[PDB]
Amino acid sequence: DGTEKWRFKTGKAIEASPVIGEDGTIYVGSNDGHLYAINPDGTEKWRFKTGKAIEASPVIGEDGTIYVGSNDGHLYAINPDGTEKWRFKTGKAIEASPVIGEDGTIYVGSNDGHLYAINP
Amino acid sequence: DGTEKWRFKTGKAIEASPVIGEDGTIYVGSNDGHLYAINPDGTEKWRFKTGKAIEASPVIGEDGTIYVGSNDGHLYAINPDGTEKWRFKTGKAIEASPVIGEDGTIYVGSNDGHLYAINP
Amino acid sequence: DGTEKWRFKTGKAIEASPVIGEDGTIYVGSNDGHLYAINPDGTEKWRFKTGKAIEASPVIGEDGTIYVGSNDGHLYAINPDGTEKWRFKTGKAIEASPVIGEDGTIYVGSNDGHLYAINP
Repeated sequence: DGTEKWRFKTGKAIEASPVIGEDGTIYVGSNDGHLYAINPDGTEKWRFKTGKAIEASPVIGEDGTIYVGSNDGHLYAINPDGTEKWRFKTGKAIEASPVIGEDGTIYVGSNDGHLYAINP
Repeated sequence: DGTEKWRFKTGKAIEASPVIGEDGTIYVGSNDGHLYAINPDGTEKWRFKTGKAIEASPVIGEDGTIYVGSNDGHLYAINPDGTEKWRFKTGKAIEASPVIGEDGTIYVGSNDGHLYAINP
Repeated sequence: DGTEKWRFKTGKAIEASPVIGEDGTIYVGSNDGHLYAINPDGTEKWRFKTGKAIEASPVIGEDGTIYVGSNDGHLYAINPDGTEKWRFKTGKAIEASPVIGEDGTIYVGSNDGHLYAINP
């Protein structure tokens, strides 16, 4: 078929693939610095502002927390309702997706040269 | 061991990982703008031309359709036999792989800032 | 919680996601040219030197071998103990992760424009 079901506008280029949660919500970062949560019907569930572009896909944790790195150097942990659970500061931009260990530890590399292991 | 089984030429740099189909076919996009379907013995099954470089890996749907974004701005849906199923225009280059939802909807972000949801 | 469990210093930016192996070891490539194997407690298990930045995530085979491409043009197969199993030369930088077929063949694209199939 190949027809448009909908389009959803962000402010700048979307450089990484979206991620779909179990409840169908689609998550996508934008170069406009926001993480968007989009309902299956194309309406905005919420958006979360980081300070600079989001270059890599978000990752969804076992408990539903959404993790995303920003060019503002922080790794963000976002609750399913769109409020910030926490943010973790690294020295430079985070250009790749975090990885979650089986025991819940969040691993993320930074342009500051370190691999960080973070408690969930 | 580590010896070469074969090598397959494309015109320019290959910037994303190949993807392997159920039948063993290896799919890979090239900066020469073509999507290549390569047999396990390294001969070309087919190639599909897009207008500009392909920067992200293709994605294979459950029915075997091969989806690939192009810097020419279109998302291409290609049948296993190399014929075009459809192509979907966005405003600018598609730099990341599409993602397929459970109901089959295809999601793809574009450098034009939109997330597109496309009916398969 | 959101506090640092530990951090691990490499010489330059880490551009790709880390990869957790089947024994829990964390593997990550650095722009300083090394692949690092990091224990869960944050101590270095070993590091493996390539000639130039590693831009993509390593891939781990079912037998424990770790594969990683380098901007020095080589694909490296590394044993779990950090010794080189073999090294495979391509003409130019390898910018994306390899992929392993069901028969064990290693597939990898290169900036020299070829898709290589390598015997394991």
